[PDB]
Amino acid sequence: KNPKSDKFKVKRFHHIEFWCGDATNVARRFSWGLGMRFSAKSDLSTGNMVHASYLLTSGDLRFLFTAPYSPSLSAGEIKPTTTASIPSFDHGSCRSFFSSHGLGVRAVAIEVEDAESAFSISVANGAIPSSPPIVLNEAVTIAEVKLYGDVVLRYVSYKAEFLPGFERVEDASSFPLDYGIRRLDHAVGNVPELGPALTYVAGFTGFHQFAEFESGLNSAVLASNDEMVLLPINEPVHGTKRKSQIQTYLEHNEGAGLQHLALMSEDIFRTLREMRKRSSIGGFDFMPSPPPTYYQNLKKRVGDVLSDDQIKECEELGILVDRDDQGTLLQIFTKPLGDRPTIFIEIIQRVGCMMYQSGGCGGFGKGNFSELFKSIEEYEK
Amino acid sequence: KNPKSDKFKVKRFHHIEFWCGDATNVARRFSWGLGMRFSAKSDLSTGNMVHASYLLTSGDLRFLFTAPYSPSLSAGEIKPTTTASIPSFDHGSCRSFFSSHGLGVRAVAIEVEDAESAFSISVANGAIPSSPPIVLNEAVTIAEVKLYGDVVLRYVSYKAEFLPGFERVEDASSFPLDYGIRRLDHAVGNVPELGPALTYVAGFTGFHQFAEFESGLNSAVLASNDEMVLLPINEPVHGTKRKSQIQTYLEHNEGAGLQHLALMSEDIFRTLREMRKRSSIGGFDFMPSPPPTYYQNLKKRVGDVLSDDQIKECEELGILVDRDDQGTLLQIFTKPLGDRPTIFIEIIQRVGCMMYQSGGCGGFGKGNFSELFKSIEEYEK
Ligand SMILES: Cc1nn(C)c(O)c1C(=O)c1ccc2c(c1C)c(=O)n(-c1cncc(Cl)c1)c(=O)n2C
Ligand SMILES: Cc1nn(C)c(O)c1C(=O)c1ccc2c(c1C)c(=O)n(-c1cncc(Cl)c1)c(=O)n2C
Ligand SMILES: [Co+2]
Ligand SMILES: [Co+2]
Repeated sequence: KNPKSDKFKVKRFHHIEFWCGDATNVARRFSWGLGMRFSAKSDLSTGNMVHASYLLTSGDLRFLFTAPYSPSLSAGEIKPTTTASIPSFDHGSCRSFFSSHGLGVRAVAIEVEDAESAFSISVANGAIPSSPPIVLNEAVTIAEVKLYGDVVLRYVSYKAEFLPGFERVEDASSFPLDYGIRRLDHAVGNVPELGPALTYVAGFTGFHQFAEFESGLNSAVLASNDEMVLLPINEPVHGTKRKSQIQTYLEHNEGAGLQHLALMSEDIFRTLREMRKRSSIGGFDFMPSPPPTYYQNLKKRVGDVLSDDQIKECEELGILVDRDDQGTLLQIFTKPLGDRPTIFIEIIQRVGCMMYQSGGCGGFGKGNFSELFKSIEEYEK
Repeated sequence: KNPKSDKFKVKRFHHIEFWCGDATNVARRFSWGLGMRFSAKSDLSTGNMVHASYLLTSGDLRFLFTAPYSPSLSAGEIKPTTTASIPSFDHGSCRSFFSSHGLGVRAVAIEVEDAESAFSISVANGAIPSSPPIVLNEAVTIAEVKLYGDVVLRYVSYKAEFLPGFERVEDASSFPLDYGIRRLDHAVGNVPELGPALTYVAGFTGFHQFAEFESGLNSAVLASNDEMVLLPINEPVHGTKRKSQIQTYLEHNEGAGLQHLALMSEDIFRTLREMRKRSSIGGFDFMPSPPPTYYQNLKKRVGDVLSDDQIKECEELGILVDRDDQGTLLQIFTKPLGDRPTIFIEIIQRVGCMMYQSGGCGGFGKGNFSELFKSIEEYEK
């Protein structure tokens, strides 16, 4: 059931902004590790005396990495005279965020028809304002409201390349890496209590609950009208034998925040070969692989969608497979992206639900919990 | 002239510690960019609830990258009960350093015979104490005194692998990269006034002035008895046509600090080929190459030490060459390692002064200033 109750017109995920202490090093690590090209910059070389911001792209996926310069460089400026290319940036806010959470997502940015209207309607409907609508070079409007913890939902709209004040990077310094990643599929937040977070966010967006089908979580997925913008939220399940990873997140993150980014690949086998090649030479590590009994059981579960060659190719790369009533999902998870056991990345590919492909096709892999438990028992035997 | 006036017994450079906000990402970038292997860790997985520290090694070169966890993880501990593997670490100090300077060197660590005696003698002779001598697992003693700005000189001594509490890393996650870098040759600080910084540091160490032969600096090199520990210091030359890069450093760094690390390569041609291969895929960028007139002039300057093939091979990689009265120096400089125009790395190789090779052989390349100026004029013509 899809009531299509969006309170304003939402298009797609536009970008994800990380707040760091040094944007250069994080960005270069991510670029090599995920096969994303350097495509735009806003920094000292472009006249920005406030923050350094570097954009990585792969397909439609846009990762923005931002860090503050010394406030002394811009002590003379006022908001009307600022050289910051992202007007919502605040030195104090950024340093506070990073010292409290470490490396993490500050903004989930969705493109809308009218950022000003989206902000006004949102705030009219309970959204806590974070940064008012600002019009950039009469071309782009940006606005921000609080999402959960210190994460904001950022509205972007275009009258008619990233943002004004960003320069395209010299493609001597722009190597065309690409491991097949194409777009952001979903972005997941961890909160201490799911109910009030859902009510708040659904309240100001009109996003509806996406239909789902002893893991440590309860969760729910908010979706836009066409279900291309997907914003799941988890809370911990306490009192279990094994400690909830959601709770472990909240402890090490100092509260609520974004837990994982799921990036869609057009060829998850090529992506995972390319990423695993680089795990120990600057890239990303992956979750420990499941026991081969897991692979000795998915011919009986998806043997009509994957050949015996492809299911074995899943066993090399450590891919998990799950199935809705309408589609199939291939997925794998990185180890945490930074020092703390907080944010991580998920690579996914969806098979089915062709009309274009409809969003959420195959679900989000919650079935792999009991399947991995089951498999672990059978591998012990 | 070498008076050999060391007030205590100094052996060699032991390690360089960077203070960052996320040690994982900086360390992985450096590892890939410089060809350094991951060799030890101290973090949550080893019981350290205070800081994450990751050691990279290449030959004798040791880079340590450290970042703070949330203070909440160790709120119950006291210094006697600490799980920190580096007892001098302080959450507040580290966050303050990084927000003030950004990514940068916190400690220049030299190995001594007796860290306790070196600290006592140093403080007796004017050194500002930073962290008293602490004995680690009855095996290693560490002590710290202020060097300049927020940089400390760290004394390490061993009774008889990095430090207690560090674990060797699983060499599944330890890929044996190596681009030829072998040891730290010198470590250079920028200060607003050279005189008082020299007097202070020479005052408590007994290090002597290393004999040297419109650049924006005045400098001087302090050296230990065998001149293997080399600690140059610069100050800006003001009032010039072109603004002093030392002054630009002090502005963007918020004061004094370490300016560059010079790393010795056993094959600077292989190192520079390997590093330049990776510049645009996660590694380090290099200074813009000098005009070919520079290369059309060094046959007349070092044509007796480098063949015509090797001097052309210098022209590909952008290597600079300078000459003392006793040796020859090959050198090149990276662009700054992080967001700010502050710290950078120098790769060098020295040719001559064989007895082992004596330190400082060939100098530090100050002659390349007027040679580059001259060359630039001749290339205009
Ligand atoms: C759930 C969920 N709901 N929504 C809306 C999503 O997008 C998701 C997921 O992506 C998803 C799906 C299956 C997973 C995991 C995740 C994050 C996961 O994290 N782990 C896990 C790995 N290592 C240590 C621990 Cl404690 C747990 C698993 O085993 N499975 C099977
Ligand atoms: C000097 C010095 N003294 N001691 C003790 C040392 O170790 C050094 C050096 O290493 C050294 C030697 C030659 C250099 C440079 C450096 C750091 C340098 O930085 N630059 C430069 C590059 N790009 C922009 C600007 Cl403004 C300046 C140059 O041109 N030359 C020729
Ligand atoms: Co997911
Ligand atoms: Co030097």
